[PDB]
Amino acid sequence: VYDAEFVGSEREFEEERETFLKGVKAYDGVLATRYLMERSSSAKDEELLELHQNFILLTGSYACSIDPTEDRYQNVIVRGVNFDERVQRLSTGGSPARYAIVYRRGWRAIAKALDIDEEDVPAIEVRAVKRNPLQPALYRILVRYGRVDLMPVTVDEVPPEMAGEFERLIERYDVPIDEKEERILEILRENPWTPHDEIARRLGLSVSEVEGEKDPESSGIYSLWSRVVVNIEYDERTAKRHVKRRDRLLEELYEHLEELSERYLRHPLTRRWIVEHKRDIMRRYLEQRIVECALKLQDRYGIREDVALCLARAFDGSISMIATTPYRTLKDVCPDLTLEEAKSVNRTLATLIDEHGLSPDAADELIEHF
Repeated sequence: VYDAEFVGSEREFEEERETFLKGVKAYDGVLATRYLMERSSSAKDEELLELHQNFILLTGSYACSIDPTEDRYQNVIVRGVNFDERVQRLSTGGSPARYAIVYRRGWRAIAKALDIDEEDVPAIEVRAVKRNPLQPALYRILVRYGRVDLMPVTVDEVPPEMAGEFERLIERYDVPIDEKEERILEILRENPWTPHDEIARRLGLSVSEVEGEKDPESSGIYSLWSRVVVNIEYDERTAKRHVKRRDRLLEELYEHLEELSERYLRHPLTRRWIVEHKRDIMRRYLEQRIVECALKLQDRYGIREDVALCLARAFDGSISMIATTPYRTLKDVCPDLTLEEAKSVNRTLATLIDEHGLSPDAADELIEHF
């Protein structure tokens, strides 16, 4: 289930909606730009890319403004888990709403708390990896801690130490780093935009072990960045300049899109055209996401072709969702899955059975109920 009720006031309600709607508009810009990029290699053009990344920045910016008093929502569930209690028992607390939205399809709970009915499938996602102008993990953490100040609004504003030189920021604050984090940092030094599953696979870890809790007291890359960000004192002044700047940026970015679109496709890409082909566009990305995932499962995890496509389909092309799923669920939706296959893609499963001697069932509910 996906759910959340609005407990804020009426003034706060129409602020949220207004923040959400602008975010939805920003993320549509990400979808539209990606559609263009994948229509020639000559397109995959730095102007386009930069326009794409400015959209990622604005989506991220609005996303940071959600629940600014950190008390406007309650009972926030994303795929069953209750993010309220979770966020309560974390040293640094925070907004369960913003916490949610960093998860894939987490926006649905906030979608139901407000009554977003303007365009269908009103997604806001803040999970871009390979084209994100920021160090991806940091980008997500900024959203979690609602750092409107720190989140850049244009690509040219993006400081090196928040992208390819991310380590400078970590080191510029006097933050401790455990052994597991050092190993993770070593991979991001080669390529800061390495996906987390790929980092996991290489280090012999699970995605959760790589990520850690989005709190300084945990261990992992989310944890490390949480540790950094809470020692960066807030700059209410820059938050103001950002918040006041962006609505106009957003509009020129769309105008940029229409103009620049003509260089590739004969039917110009308008704001209206994006709203009216919302479904088909995402269906397009879901297809790619499924093909890639099947390809990855077969080649990188050694999974037979039929089963790969089966899992790829059941979990809408998200390997991290496959990896963190219980064997029982995995096997229900893909009858022919073998245990070795499941262990090959679920490190937690593998670590519980192999190193700890548990049965499938016992690992399965450790996996569910952490």
